[PDB]
Amino acid sequence: DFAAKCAGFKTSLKLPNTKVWFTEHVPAGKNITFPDNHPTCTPKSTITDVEICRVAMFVTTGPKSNLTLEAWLPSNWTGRFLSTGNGGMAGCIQYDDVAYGAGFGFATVGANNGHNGTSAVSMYKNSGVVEDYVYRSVHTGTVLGKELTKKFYGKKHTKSYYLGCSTGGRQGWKEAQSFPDDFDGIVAGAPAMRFNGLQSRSGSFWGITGPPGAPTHLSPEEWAMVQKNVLVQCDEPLDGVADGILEDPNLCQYRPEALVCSKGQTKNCLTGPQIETVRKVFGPLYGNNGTYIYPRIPPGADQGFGFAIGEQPFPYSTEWFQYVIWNDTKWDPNTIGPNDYQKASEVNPFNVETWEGDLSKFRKRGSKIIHWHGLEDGLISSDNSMEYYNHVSATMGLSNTELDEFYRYFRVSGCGHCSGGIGANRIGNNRANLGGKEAKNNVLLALVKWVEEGQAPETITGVRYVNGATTGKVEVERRHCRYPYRNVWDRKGNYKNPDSWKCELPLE
Ligand SMILES: *[C@@H]1O[C@H](CO)[C@@H](O[C@@H]2O[C@H](CO)[C@@H](O[C@@H]3O[C@H](CO[C@H]4O[C@H](CO)[C@@H](O)[C@H](O[C@H]5O[C@H](CO)[C@@H](O)[C@H](O)[C@@H]5O)[C@@H]4O)[C@@H](O)[C@H](O)[C@@H]3O)[C@H](O)[C@H]2NC(C)=O)[C@H](O)[C@H]1NC(C)=O
Ligand SMILES: *[C@@H]1O[C@H](CO)[C@@H](O[C@@H]2O[C@H](CO)[C@@H](O[C@@H]3O[C@H](CO)[C@@H](O)[C@H](O)[C@@H]3O)[C@H](O)[C@H]2NC(C)=O)[C@H](O)[C@H]1NC(C)=O
Ligand SMILES: *[C@@H]1O[C@H](CO)[C@@H](O[C@@H]2O[C@H](CO)[C@@H](O[C@@H]3O[C@H](CO)[C@@H](O)[C@H](O)[C@@H]3O)[C@H](O)[C@H]2NC(C)=O)[C@H](O)[C@H]1NC(C)=O
Ligand SMILES: *[C@@H]1O[C@H](CO)[C@@H](O)[C@H](O)[C@H]1NC(C)=O
Ligand SMILES: [Ca+2]
Repeated sequence: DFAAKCAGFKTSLKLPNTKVWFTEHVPAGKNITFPDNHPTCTPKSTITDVEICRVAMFVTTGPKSNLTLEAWLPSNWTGRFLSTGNGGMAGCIQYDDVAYGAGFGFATVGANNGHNGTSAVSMYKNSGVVEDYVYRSVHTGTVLGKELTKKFYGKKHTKSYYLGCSTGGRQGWKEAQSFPDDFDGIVAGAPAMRFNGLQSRSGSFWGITGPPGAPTHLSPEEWAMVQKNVLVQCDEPLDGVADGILEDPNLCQYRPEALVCSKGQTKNCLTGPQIETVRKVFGPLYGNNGTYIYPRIPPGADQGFGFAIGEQPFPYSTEWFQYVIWNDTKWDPNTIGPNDYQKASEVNPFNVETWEGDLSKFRKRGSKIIHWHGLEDGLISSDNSMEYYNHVSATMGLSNTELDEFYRYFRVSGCGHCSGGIGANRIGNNRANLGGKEAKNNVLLALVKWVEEGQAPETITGVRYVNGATTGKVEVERRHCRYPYRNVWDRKGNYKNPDSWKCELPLE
């Protein structure tokens, strides 16, 4: 029986540099709490959908660096191995994603990126902790995960898969670029790739806006005004459907001078300095010697906008420059500029940038990757993901049709950072953004069908339930297009209906 196997697995499992804390039988529907998690970590608890054996481990990686790996092994095992990622600067095991994977019969694993808690203070004067964050945590979890999965069931895994979002998307791309043999399938959502450029980008907004009271700064009401005016200029005029959703933000070049202050002083208008701020926020970041750092935040990208651009400076970027790049807690985010952006690119710990165009090894072995990004994502720019696709195409010397074999990037209209947004956003990257449980409308199942049955996804279907609910009646559904296709409304059918839209890439 399964409970006897799980209890006895504790003593028998002797992996190298690995101390097994415990093995726990967890039946279907049981609520598992996480009391040893950091106060900042989320979630505090998760409901498992199926019977599993929850293995907990401590993996020492260096003299002063270590991981906390967990492996959730289901009783109704399909043969598939899965690995989860992390988010932001966090050392939090994403337990909802590990349980989500376990629910579909995957032997799922998840690690804490080399530290505990959302802060990156652990990285200060510690190369081993940074090394785990950049690549080694997810890699070591995958190698050890396969060995324990092999030893537990008494047979090797059929296929290896990855599912990650935000920082997880970067971690998935790190694997596709530098560790191609680890995974057969990868889902990389809203990737934090070009990571040093992203922290440079996120840090620069404070330097542009300044603190509240300053002439360059915009309040939450003034930013809300700007995003409404973005829809006036760019929503219906560019996609023909006034739904508050920009279907293709590439076509939108917003001009904030439409809201110029005719009055003597501001009230519900943009001053000269505020116009300068919006163009910099909706414009690219360059640096020393005219070098290109990171793209704009696209107009309409309201989801997760307040975190980076707010009343105080952005903590993740400040900590990155303080602890990792400059190695100084005295570093001031108020005086951020070109010299900081240049230094981050030159330091680039363990190639955390993750901007490698050559995916030959990944293609050669026959691995697949589904890349996706929400178009309302205001925390990480979707334009960055567009530029990576083109960087890969240019580096490898392969057209979009050749890339379709192994690499497809989907642009999800009306979807925020990983979850949320006001459009047909639920594509099944995690529980929070879960819609249907079919290949066409669940990206995890789409990845499985592509790797095993050879069904390459033409689109990925997202949904919005009534009143933006977790489940129920489907209000809006749209088949989101892969780059460089554009989703075009047919000018007759109901825009909520999938069949009214069409993915177009004009060649004649
Ligand atoms: C703060 O402290 C840290 C150390 O804790 C300092 O970080 C080092 O910064 C220096 C530059 O100031 C770097 O030295 C450079 O190294 C270059 C060699 O290639 C590395 O850097 C590349 C970036 O373009 C990177 O792509 C490459 O990655 C490859 O090797 C990795 C292992 O090293 C591997 O994991 C990857 O997968 C990949 O194969 C290399 O890391 C060289 O061309 C330069 O001339 C220069 O010598 C160090 O690399 C940095 N080391 C670390 C660990 O971050 C930092 O400078 C300190 N800052 C201050 C202000 O004091
Ligand atoms: C799984 O177990 C956990 C832990 O026992 C349960 O979490 C707890 O859920 C209750 C509500 O049922 C929470 O109480 C509420 O907390 C909020 C926020 O502080 C407060 O505003 C409410 O007034 C209420 O007190 C409790 O905080 C929460 N505890 C933890 C540690 O998360 C969870 O409900 C269980 N899940 C299921 C499906 O039963
Ligand atoms: C980072 O957080 C993780 C949890 O996410 C910590 O893991 C926990 O580590 C403690 C040891 O400090 C483990 O306690 C042990 O429990 C076993 C079983 O009851 C017992 O035999 C031991 O004597 C000990 O008390 C705990 O099991 C473990 N929890 C999990 C889920 O792995 C980790 O320690 C933290 N690391 C750092 C550096 O703070
Ligand atoms: C794990 O690493 C942290 C530093 O990142 C350190 O504080 C702790 O002592 C280490 N634990 C072990 C058992 O090596
Ligand atoms: Ca629209």
